[PDB]
Amino acid sequence: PQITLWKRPLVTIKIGGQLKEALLDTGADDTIIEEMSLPGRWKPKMVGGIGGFIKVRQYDQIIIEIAGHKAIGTVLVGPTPINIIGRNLLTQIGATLNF
Amino acid sequence: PQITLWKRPLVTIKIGGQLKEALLDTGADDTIIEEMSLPGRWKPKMVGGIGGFIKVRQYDQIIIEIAGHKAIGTVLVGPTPINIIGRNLLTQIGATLNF
Ligand SMILES: CC(C)CN(C[C@@H](O)[C@H](Cc1ccccc1)NC(=O)O[C@H]1CO[C@H]2OCC[C@H]21)S(=O)(=O)c1ccc(N)cc1
Repeated sequence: PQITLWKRPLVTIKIGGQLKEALLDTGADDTIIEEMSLPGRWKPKMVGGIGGFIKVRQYDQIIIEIAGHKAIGTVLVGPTPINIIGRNLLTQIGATLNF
Repeated sequence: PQITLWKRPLVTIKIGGQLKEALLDTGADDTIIEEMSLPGRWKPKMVGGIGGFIKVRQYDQIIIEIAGHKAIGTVLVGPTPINIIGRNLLTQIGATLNF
């Protein structure tokens, strides 16, 4: 589809069998999801945003469906104000910015 | 132009007579620029994101040239780690997310 930006570009994602809302975020290098249980071992990571750094748990090879598109990659889990789909997964679904 | 997301989508902008590099950021509601001087009255505001909130100065009706495209809108000035072009100005240049 072709999404305009007059409103927040929110889509529905499915992760761990649950439906959630997430933001298509070209400004995020990484995909960050609010606290939840994901399978496997996690690794530590520090993520810097607009108001400082937060510590997150990094999970790899996670399966996630984004607006009907399947992606398999790294997902960070931490205290984010909203679920964010970053470039690492946007590239897998073939997203581009056009103007 | 059609921008891929393998790397950060950085473009050249001209604001307040100065040339700067900025991120085309679909996850940002508003445009936030690093500390600089702009003419006009301004209002204080608090913007929140990952890591917490920061205090900024809100300037209205500011003219920015994004990748050679003229646009006008609110610009926030504050201690952001990078210059961000948000949805308020992406809409003006006709930017869309496609996949
Ligand atoms: C958290 C989102 C809802 C909003 N953020 C925009 C977002 O695109 C930022 C924009 C951004 C980009 C770089 C530095 C600071 C902020 N990215 C970000 O926080 O990404 C983090 C996770 O991936 C990592 O790679 C980028 C930093 C990490 S935001 O910077 O806090 C923001 C909030 C309000 C406005 N008006 C404009 C921007």
